[PDB]
Amino acid sequence: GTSQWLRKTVDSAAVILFSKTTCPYCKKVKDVLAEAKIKHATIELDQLSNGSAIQKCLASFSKIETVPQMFVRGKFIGDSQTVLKYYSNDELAGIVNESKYDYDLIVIGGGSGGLAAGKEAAKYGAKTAVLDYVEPTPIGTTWGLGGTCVNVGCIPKKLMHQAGLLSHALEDAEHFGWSLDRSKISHNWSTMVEGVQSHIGSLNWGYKVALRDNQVTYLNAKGRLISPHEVQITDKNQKVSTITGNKIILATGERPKYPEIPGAVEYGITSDDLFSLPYFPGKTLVIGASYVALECAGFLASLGGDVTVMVRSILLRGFDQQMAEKVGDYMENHGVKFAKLCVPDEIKQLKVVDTENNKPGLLLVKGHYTDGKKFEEEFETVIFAVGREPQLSKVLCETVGVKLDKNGRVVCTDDEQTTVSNVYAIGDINAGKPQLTPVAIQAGRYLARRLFAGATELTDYSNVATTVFTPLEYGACGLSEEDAIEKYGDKDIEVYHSNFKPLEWTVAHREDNVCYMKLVCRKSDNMRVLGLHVLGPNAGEITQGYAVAIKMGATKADFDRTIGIHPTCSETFTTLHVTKKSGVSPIV
Amino acid sequence: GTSQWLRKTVDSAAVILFSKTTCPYCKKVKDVLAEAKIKHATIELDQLSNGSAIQKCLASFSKIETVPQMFVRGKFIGDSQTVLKYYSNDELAGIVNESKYDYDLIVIGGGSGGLAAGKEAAKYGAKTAVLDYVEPTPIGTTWGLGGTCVNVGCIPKKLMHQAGLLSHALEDAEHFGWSLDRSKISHNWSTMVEGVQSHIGSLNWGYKVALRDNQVTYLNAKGRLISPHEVQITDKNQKVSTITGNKIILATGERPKYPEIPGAVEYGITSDDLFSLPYFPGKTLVIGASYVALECAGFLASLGGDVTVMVRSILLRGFDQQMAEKVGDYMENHGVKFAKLCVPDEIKQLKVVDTENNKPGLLLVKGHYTDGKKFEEEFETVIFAVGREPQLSKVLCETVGVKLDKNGRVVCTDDEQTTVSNVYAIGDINAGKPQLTPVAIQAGRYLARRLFAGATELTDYSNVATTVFTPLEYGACGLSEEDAIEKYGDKDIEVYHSNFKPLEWTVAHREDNVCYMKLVCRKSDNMRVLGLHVLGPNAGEITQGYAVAIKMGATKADFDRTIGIHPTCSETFTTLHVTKKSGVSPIV
Ligand SMILES: Cc1cc2nc3c(=O)[nH]c(=O)nc-3n(C[C@H](O)[C@H](O)[C@H](O)COP(=O)(O)OP(=O)(O)OC[C@H]3O[C@@H](n4cnc5c(N)ncnc54)[C@H](O)[C@@H]3O)c2cc1C
Ligand SMILES: Cc1cc2nc3c(=O)[nH]c(=O)nc-3n(C[C@H](O)[C@H](O)[C@H](O)COP(=O)(O)OP(=O)(O)OC[C@H]3O[C@@H](n4cnc5c(N)ncnc54)[C@H](O)[C@@H]3O)c2cc1C
Ligand SMILES: CN1CCC[C@@H](OC(=O)c2ccco2)C1
Ligand SMILES: CN1CCC[C@@H](OC(=O)c2ccco2)C1
Repeated sequence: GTSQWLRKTVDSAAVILFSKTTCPYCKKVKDVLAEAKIKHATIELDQLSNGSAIQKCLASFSKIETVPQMFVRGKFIGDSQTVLKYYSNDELAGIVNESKYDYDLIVIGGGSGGLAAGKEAAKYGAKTAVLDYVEPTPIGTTWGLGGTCVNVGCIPKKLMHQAGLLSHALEDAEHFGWSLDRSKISHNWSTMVEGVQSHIGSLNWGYKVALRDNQVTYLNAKGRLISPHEVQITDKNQKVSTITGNKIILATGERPKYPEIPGAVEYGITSDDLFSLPYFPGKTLVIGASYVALECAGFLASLGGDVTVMVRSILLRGFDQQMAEKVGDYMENHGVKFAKLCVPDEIKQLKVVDTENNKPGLLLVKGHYTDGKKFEEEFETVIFAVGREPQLSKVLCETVGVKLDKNGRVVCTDDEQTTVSNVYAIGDINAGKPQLTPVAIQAGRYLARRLFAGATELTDYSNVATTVFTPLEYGACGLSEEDAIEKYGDKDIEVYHSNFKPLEWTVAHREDNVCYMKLVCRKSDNMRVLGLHVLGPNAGEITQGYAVAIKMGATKADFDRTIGIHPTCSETFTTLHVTKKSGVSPIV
Repeated sequence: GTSQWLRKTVDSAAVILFSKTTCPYCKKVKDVLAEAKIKHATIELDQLSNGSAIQKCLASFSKIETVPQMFVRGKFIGDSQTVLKYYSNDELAGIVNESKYDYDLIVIGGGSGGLAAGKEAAKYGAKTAVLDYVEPTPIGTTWGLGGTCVNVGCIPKKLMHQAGLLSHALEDAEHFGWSLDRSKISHNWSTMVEGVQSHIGSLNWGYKVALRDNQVTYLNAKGRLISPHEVQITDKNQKVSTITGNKIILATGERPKYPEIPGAVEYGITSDDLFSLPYFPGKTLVIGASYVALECAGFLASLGGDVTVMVRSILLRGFDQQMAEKVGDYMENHGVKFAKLCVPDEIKQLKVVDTENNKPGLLLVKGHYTDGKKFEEEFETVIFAVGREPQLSKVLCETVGVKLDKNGRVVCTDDEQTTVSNVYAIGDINAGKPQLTPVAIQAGRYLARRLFAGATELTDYSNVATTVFTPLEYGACGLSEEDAIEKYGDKDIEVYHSNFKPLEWTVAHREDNVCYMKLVCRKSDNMRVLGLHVLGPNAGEITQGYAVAIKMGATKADFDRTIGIHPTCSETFTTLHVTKKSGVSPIV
């Protein structure tokens, strides 16, 4: 058991010191390593319980049983006297840079997961390269380092959501005594984009600074894995070369899909293009019904747009469907139009985009309803939000041996290892895992620790909480209600639920029984909380804290015995009592 | 064990049915009680662990071992046939209504805890009276049913806090693209107060309707306990009379204190007066430094007031003083002025309140600083927030025998019982317990269930979470840092902390390193989270969820292994890593 850990640790670590906090000879080596700017991992044997068997098992590698012991890339380097001899002889530098490979680690993809993994491995002395390239979109849109969330996802999405929310704040202000008149105030699209892009640029710059400050090589080039240790790179001048690394981490993400209909690629856009568009979209058609589609439609409507969503079948496929419909109902009652059970057939161009005067074009959209009836309407912009997909054929020579699943995602063990023993995958291309930025970051940090510092902790991908940032927000953690019933039967499931009204909505004259929350519990397991759900303001701040208690196995009684904070929306979870089986109304 | 529960339950319950879900003879009796519109508790014996030993023990009262059995106020009434004999002969009404006292329960005080206890008791068949009266303030202010939170506390305070927050929304909206000019917008105090009071009056009426629809007798009168079972009441014409009850719950709350200085009562106001004041206070002095004082000073400045706070020693005594100082630093930097280490000596009247044209008066305030230097300045309004106290000499005849503590609060056991065996106390007047509305509500509901439905659950008063609703809010659960150090020793305590910036603050150009959070952990107990602290927006909604995880014994590892929701402020708790012992900066 313990011997197989020591072997794995010694072989992949780049520079590692085995040590004890009590021994001063270890401090003499530590101090020498610090002075020479030699980054390394350290393992203090007098802090692990099996540390006396580890000191014994070390002798299998060094033929000695004492500390300190310094290793470099699987080879024992020496004890106290031997390291000092190399220092004063000007030999230690070339020792610690001895490698069969150019890099200890090559990361392909400069996004949420890739940046996190690369920064963490460098902290333990691993020589690291991070590659990032942004394939432009069909109209040419491109952006800087940091990946999808930073440039064309969570960060600009939530900023624009926030600009939408501020419209209600101006409305509410009057009722609380302020003198403004909401009807006389308008929104400037390009002023908001300039402010959003300014912040994104400060994030691009910050990431390049952090890689320099960590000694990570940043190459703005497209990477391709041609053999288990060989990565082929193409740069901005189309110049091609090959670099080698010991461990490879794949982290290249996904890009938006287009439907195979005429005019879609030529005349539509995606979210990739939306967050830096020079003109207001104007009258917009959003095709799709994911959170991307609903979040985008939602804030375009609050910013004054004329917005329609085309729904093939259901909203928010994969989420609790009772919550999904309430999410949709609220949008439909607050200025978002819906074309239900409908799909597009072609986009025709009526007006080219006025690039000079900074205006959108004009398009004719044709489709049909599921009963055969026809759809025909004019829009200035057409946004496709019909899913996302990787394209690993552009990253992975097929002869390398990395297995993929049916959707083109990498099949991994629970320690992120692919079918090639030294190649790993993280983030959105890791098959079957939630596609979320906090997940990618955690997965990448923990893997760096396992590869280069002897760590053993795995990433836990179960019960990861979400928030859909629609005009009225929706936060969730755990199973949907229909999933829980499917898994245990209707008779073993109890559901406590209630409406509520945020106190901020009283004086502003907003709806009495629209916000809603529920807890889905398992009778036979002590009324364990299988899933939590809440529709309301600040739904992400509400939900997050509860994810810790769900991780710990919380029950209805744990909620019951905790006291609420008053006045908040979230305290409603601490006094829930109406069950669905009771048939009692949940209104307040 | 079991017998002593059954003796207490039968002796205390008003109407209680010992039943089974399987035996249809019980459904026969339940229907009779439903149609006869008779409310009662029910102890289904097939759904309890030792439900088969209770059945055998029930024969000590009835001499039968079978089910159903119905009791009224300790007396056994009959089985299936005997109860249907009383229903047929129309003898059932007078048998269920016969009591030694006027009521099964008299609640003195119609506030958070009192209204809660009463409505819950009447569910289980208790004949219940709720007394409430509002002693006017020195300048005559008065209000309706619901207690301190509803009328002069949490509810109007947070509403006015929200009007204050809306001023930053107006400022932010420009940077997000909206075309208003915050510089040209002003606030109307009396328009705000009308909105606030209209909501309050809708809650007064709501509570009265709820009491009627539960068959609870509501008397708008002053109650004095003169014997263990006798309450003397005085109505609006000072008509005295006496009613009697089996159980008595004291729940009369507190009122604001005044300092013993000339002019205070005459020319100052308190929070009791602030929330329905018919004129804007104008240039204001707030004397004190509790959460009441800081919350009020905070929203007055945001509404454009000229506000000064006079602090005797420290801000927010009893709270984590690092967080308190950050709270106050924020206020001092955003337009609240502080006069530090200073007390008042006298309030002189320069102008009487212009009650005609709706204008404040004018006062001169004289006081001195702690070194000896003098203070003298003119203000239009002076508000005292120097603590609150109960006045139980009004409520309680000393001959009855209810023991008070040195502060004037009621000494109770862990199930709220006073030193007189049938008299209980809940809420703020219960000595040593947290003075919070959700605590009073839970205590009152759980007690009603123990008195009249045979429940055993006690109220857990440990680790109750709070939120201070200052301009930048401060949420907390568990111990302060200085209290954990004192209890366990500096060497056993580790503190993880970090600054953060809300994403909403980036485009708005707000401060980078003002918001702040920390986890106070005990090393030797597995890094157990002793206390959580966060300063930032929506701090009540951030903190609430974590109160559950803390009740369940959460450790630092439980936080680490939970994944964040992105982008939120709350997710920063899931990746904390900078310790105070390390000396590394917590900036972002
Ligand atoms: C509109 C939108 C909103 C979202 N909102 C949220 C949200 O609120 N919360 C949340 O948790 N998640 C959100 N997501 C999802 C989130 O963006 C992803 O889960 C996350 O970015 C995945 O990170 P990653 O490292 O796996 O991939 P990425 O962040 O996409 O990084 C991969 C990077 O590698 C680059 N690359 C690709 N091929 C190569 C190659 N051959 N060589 C070099 N570099 C290459 C890509 O161009 C990219 O820069 C949103 C997504 C979208 C589209
Ligand atoms: C400005 C302010 C802000 C606050 N904000 C918050 C907050 O945000 N969150 C929070 O949790 N707590 C808050 N509190 C505290 C909270 O209001 C109290 O903890 C809570 O009201 C206590 O409830 P209670 O039932 O014990 O007493 P109360 O709610 O005060 O009810 C007692 C009632 O009994 C009446 N009464 C008194 N004597 C008699 C008598 N002899 N006969 C008949 N009736 C009588 C009183 O007039 C009153 O109606 C705040 C308090 C103040 C002053
Ligand atoms: C089950 N329903 C049938 C209609 C289509 C889809 O619902 C919507 O598209 C919707 C609801 C609110 C706003 O849009 C799923
Ligand atoms: C420890 N300090 C001493 C000065 C007085 C008191 O601090 C304040 O009164 C204060 C700080 C920010 C705004 O006000 C406690």
